[PDB]
Amino acid sequence: APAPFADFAPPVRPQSTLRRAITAAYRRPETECLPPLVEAATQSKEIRDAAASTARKLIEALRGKGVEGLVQEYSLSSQEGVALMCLAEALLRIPDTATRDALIRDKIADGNWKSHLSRSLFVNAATWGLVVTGKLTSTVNDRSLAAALTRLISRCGEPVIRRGVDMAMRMMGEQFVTGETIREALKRSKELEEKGFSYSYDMLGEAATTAADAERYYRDYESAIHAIGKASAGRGIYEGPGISIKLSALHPRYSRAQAARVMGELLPRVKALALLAKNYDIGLNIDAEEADRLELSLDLLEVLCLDGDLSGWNGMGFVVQAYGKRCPFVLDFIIDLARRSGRRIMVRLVKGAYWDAEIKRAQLDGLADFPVFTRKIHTDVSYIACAAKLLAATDVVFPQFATHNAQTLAAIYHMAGKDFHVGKYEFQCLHGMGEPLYEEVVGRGKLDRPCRIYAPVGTHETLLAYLVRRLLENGANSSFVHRINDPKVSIDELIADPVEVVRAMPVVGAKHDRIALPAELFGDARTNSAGLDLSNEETLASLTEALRESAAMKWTALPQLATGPAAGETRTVLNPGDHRDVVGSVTETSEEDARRAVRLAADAAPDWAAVPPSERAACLDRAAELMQARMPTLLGLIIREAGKSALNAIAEVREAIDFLRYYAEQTRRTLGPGHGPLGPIVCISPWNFPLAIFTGQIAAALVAGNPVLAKPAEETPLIAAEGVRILREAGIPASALQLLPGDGRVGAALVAAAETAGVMFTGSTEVARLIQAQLADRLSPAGRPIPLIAETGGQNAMIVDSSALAEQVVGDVITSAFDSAGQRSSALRVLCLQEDVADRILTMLKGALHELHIGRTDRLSVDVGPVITSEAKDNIEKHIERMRGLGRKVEQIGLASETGVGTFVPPTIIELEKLSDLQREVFGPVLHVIRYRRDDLDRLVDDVNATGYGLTFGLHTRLDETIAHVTSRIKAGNLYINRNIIGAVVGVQPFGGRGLSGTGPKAGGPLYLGRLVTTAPVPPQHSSVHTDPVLLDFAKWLDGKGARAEAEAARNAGSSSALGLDLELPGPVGERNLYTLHARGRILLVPATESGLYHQLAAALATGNSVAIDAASGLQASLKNLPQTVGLRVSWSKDWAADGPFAGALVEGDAERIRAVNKAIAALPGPLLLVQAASSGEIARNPDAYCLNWLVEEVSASINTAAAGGNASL
Amino acid sequence: FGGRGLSGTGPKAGGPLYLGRLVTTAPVPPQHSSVHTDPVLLDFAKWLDGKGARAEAEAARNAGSSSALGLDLELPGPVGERNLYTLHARGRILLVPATESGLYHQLAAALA
Amino acid sequence: REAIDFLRYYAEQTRRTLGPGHGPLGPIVCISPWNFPLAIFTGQIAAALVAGNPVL
Ligand SMILES: Cc1cc2c(cc1C)N(C[C@H](O)[C@H](O)[C@H](O)COP(=O)(O)OP(=O)(O)OC[C@H]1O[C@@H](n3cnc4c(N)ncnc43)[C@H](O)[C@@H]1O)c1[nH]c(=O)[nH]c(=O)c1N2
Ligand SMILES: NC(=O)c1ccc[n+]([C@@H]2O[C@H](COP(=O)([O-])OP(=O)(O)OC[C@H]3O[C@@H](n4cnc5c(N)ncnc54)[C@H](O)[C@@H]3O)[C@@H](O)[C@H]2O)c1
Ligand SMILES: N[C@@H](CCC=O)C(=O)O
Ligand SMILES: [Mg+2]
Ligand SMILES: [Mg+2]
Repeated sequence: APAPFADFAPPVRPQSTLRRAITAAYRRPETECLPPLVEAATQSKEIRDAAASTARKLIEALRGKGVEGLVQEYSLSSQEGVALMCLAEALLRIPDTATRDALIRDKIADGNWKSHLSRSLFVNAATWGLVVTGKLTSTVNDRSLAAALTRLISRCGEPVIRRGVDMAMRMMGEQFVTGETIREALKRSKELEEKGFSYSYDMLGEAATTAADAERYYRDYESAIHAIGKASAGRGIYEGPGISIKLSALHPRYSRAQAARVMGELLPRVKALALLAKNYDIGLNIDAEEADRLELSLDLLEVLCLDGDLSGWNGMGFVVQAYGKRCPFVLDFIIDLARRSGRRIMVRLVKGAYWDAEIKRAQLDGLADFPVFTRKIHTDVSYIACAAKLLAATDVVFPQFATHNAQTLAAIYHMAGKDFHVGKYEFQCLHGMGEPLYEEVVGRGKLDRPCRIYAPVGTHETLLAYLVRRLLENGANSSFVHRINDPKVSIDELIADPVEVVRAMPVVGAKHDRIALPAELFGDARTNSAGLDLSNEETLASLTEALRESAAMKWTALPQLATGPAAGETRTVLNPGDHRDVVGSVTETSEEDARRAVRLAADAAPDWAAVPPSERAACLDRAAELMQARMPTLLGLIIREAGKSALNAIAEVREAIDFLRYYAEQTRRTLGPGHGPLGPIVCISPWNFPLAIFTGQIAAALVAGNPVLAKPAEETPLIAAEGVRILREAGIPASALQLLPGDGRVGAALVAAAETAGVMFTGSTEVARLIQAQLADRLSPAGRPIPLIAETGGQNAMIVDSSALAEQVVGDVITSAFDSAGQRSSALRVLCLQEDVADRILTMLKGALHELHIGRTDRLSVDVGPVITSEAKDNIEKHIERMRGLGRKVEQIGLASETGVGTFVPPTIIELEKLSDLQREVFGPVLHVIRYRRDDLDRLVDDVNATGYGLTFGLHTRLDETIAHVTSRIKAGNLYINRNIIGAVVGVQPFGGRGLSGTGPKAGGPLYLGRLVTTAPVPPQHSSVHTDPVLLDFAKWLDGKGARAEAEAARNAGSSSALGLDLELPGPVGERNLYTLHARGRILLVPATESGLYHQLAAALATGNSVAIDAASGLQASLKNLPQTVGLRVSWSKDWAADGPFAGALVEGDAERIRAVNKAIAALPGPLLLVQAASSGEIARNPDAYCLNWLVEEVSASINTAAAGGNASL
Repeated sequence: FGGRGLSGTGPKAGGPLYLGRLVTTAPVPPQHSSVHTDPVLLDFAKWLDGKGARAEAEAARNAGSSSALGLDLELPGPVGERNLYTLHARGRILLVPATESGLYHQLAAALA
Repeated sequence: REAIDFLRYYAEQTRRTLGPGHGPLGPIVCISPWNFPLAIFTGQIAAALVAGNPVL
């Protein structure tokens, strides 16, 4: 029985001094990195002057020697130019020239191009937009482009189409690639090889998603090596061509977390390719990728350079990125490795290609700092400093200075001095981009320094995949190539020496003023939680020890009453991944003590309510500091008690910290003496986020001034007990926070207790409905319903159309469906694939499914852990077997024998014929897949809505018309565009749904605390300038009927309503996070008096809703002669259960009438209804008798604006 | 410039729809498109689909896409002013059909 | 100024839109008011003309 965490994340090899110096610099503050780089990059005044002169000469030559020309000839707008290139791209998909030329001449030119061209013409328009305009738009306005294409064809006809086709053919066949195939690329390289250039070929292709795709990339590299080696014909590694490879192409799980697989499976493949490169004596360069792959790649480089089978060949090459803070230390390591191995490693120094993505990832992950610089000039200094280090080691490495920056080039040219021979070092550039500059460098007439051209090879399709990222290295406002074209930029500015510019700044190395450190994402509002970097070996080593220490601790959970711990029945808590691993002991609460706890809470309520809100919020902030400091220990407990992976446990602790700090800040923004607490609040939480959801509900209740009875899920009491311990340590009094471990009976006993003033429930819809029924019997002492927040299940869909990028879709689907073994309320349950792309995506998804490692979660290499109990496993497996029995195709990963000691369900994909094949939420790792024809998209959205759930929803498309359509028609609380549908972040994606998925208000949102006080405050930013027009028509009708006071109240409701609020919430770069307030739907109105009905109708209409009015009220004659606009929103209901689902209810009556109606409402099928009740006298006295906060629906939408390949804003 | 009701038929003088009224087949004006699809049009198209009125359902979806309803543009002008141009529904359209298919096409155009 | 602007605006709109399949209606009668006796006069006529129609 393996000891906990004994094999958590052992490194590939013991970390040498040189390796640890690399790791130490991973996230070093920018002000610490720059001073030594400035020192190393300094050159003499004579050299600086000579370099400036050379750089000026080069820039002058560049400025004194396509799409623009076409746009000019035909007077095309930008959209017309983009649309034309999209059309040319589509036309070039037609393989035969004569067939294409006839379609153009007889059909496309002669009008309806739509008629003749399952995929939008405009799927790649973001790329063509970059070509035409130099600007990147994340999504495509396909209606604008369709209009522009019709306009340009109808205006200019076949000639413009001809020119567009020829232009696109040249760009895609000759400019963006050296050739479509390696043979074609080789044939086209002869011309510049005769002029003194060399080549390194890049077979466009990165990121294998499946074993089969990695195998295809391997055979593509192997075949390219043969062709390059044959062509090289003994020219050797310096004069002759080489190949560049990306390691992520060669294995579908190239990551530190899968290091053992990488060394066991990827390394041999690289070795095989290297052996072939050695036999032909060509270069083989390992390209550099994301920052979290840098150190892993060094382990492969070390093994290859020490492998005797590769001896005698100096062609092994390796890229280092100067924008990275580790660059100089990586170079020290490589130079030393070259010395030890005797291999003259070819070192390609680049600035770096992933900058935008690195900024976003570090922000998302809450890490201490960025692994790259944030000011471009810093990268330039780093590049020059690293060049100095390389030029001092030309006996042991071969430096390759890959840059198009003439100032960088000139600085290095003079740095290297007058002694040169081929093989000492070289420059490099990209095909189709750098030849203008390097034709001023290569040859005896110029600077007589060689340049190797990096030559992309691939078909149009492969080309377009990552062409945006390629372009951005030269369109950004910071890019040299962009500046050298800007006539507003002088040569003097271009030849400015970055070393001296940085030296003379006030703070050397200061972070970019406009990029927030991850901790500062929310500015002055609150401190972002901090995560942990599972690619950092120091972090892994420290975490290994803390995790082991956490498993030695004697975790317990006890009934913690106001008077002290209570006795109860005690049992062990077992690790779901291995029942032999006892995590702790829980003592469960008797029903008697649960009732006693509520009485103690009631008697302590005044003392807690009297703690000022700012001091209550200070307790939450202190608790957040404590959880942040304790995160490693908390991780270990969550991993073992709840079966979570480390990555997911980190995110969970972060979320708990974020809840605490968010509700503390919301309190500081809102709560005052008139926002009185409800009283004792029962907080019932689910097992699956046993710290974060548990903490969030309790923290909210507490900071609003209510004492809390915390009832954690029976599966996960230990982390709950630790969260309560932390909150108490932070200053929450024991009387204000009591912990009552146990099962649903303890929850039910708490709900039923007379002094319970409010219930916060997160869990299954079915249990919420039992709680709703129990509360329907109850009124507060004031005669009003006991507030219930019930956040429940989902049946979450993602719709994918033919414009989406399969690899992105698969990654987001795998994460959304199978992260946490699907045990997230937000998890993807139904993937909907447009018919034309379904087979290809499904094949890739199945391939990716089989790369997942399922097992006990105390190993970093585990992707998917167990399900929480044998009962959950049995429930999920019954569903799978029923589906399989109906003949549905079922794909499942095979589980290792070691899973037998726990309760595991393999990730499973089930192909359904119709969405109706699914009945209720299956809370496990089970993805259902349906296919749809594009014309049936609207009906599909209907089908998604028809389940009655409304939690998370995803859409993958590049097309704005589809975004607008689907997002306007879907009815769900959390929407996600071009990203996964999980991991909603507090205050950024306020989380919670509608229908069967929740009552709201959303946790982690601004309306939440207001539900936990008797008088809701006005939340921050909560207002709308928009007035519902039906409300206005109703107010006019009231005035016409002589209901003057009611008409005034209706106008007031129209103004007070926040319907139409539309906000962007601060968050990470590369995402737009929106928060909007919409109508809830159809509100059930149960009036008693005419004036009550008018107030109810005003409240509902002002918040955009329709209504169903109780026909038993007898008030039909009070609504005679309604304007048709209002009548369309009004129905009368005799049988409420037939006319739903409703989305809320408004009730007027005395206490016993309210209780009776509340019981009738609870009995309605379907969603829990948020009911508000008032007496006729309260309606007369209190304009807010019905609070408009609870008559709107919150919607959060998160759009990945980097999905097109990069981040335009940055 | 131009109005509705008793003030005019449109299209507006000095605006992008004007020239299209003076030719037998109107061109697509500059910037004249919308990403929004009328939801009632979409419901109509689904109803037509249910009936097997396949050609009409297709014409309805195409009208839904080609409609510029919802266009919302800022026009270039002087500083210190924001000049906006938007396309809205006209109101209630009188439909004078002869045939069922004609009616479905007319409804599609009007709803879109 | 408005007359100049109509002329230049309808010219540009023509350059952005009109091709061989946008045939003219034929003779267009342009009836104008007294109160903008050059601007509205010119605008209606210019548009009709540039769309390919002779004007009365
Ligand atoms: C032959 C060859 C081969 C490769 C590469 C280039 C060449 C020529 N690249 C791409 C390379 O990393 C880089 O993006 C481009 O070459 C552009 O850099 P230049 O020095 O020519 O331009 P320039 O002098 O304009 O520098 C642009 C670069 O500055 C950096 N930058 C921009 N804004 C910044 C900011 N705010 N803060 C900090 N830094 C900022 C970025 O690195 C950006 O690419 C690469 N890249 C890679 O990562 N891995 C690889 O394997 C390769 N392979
Ligand atoms: N919408 C959300 O934010 C959200 C978040 C997490 C989980 N969930 C949902 O929670 C479910 C999984 O969590 P779970 O399995 O712990 O849920 P559950 O419904 O099984 O149990 C939830 C909690 O309610 C308690 N409980 C059970 N029966 C009760 C009763 N009769 N009276 C009072 N309390 C009772 C349990 O002890 C537990 O504390 C899923 O359906 C998931 O979708 C929703
Ligand atoms: N808010 C969580 C869902 C709660 C889990 O069940 C998420 O978005 O992953
Ligand atoms: Mg349960
Ligand atoms: Mg019910």
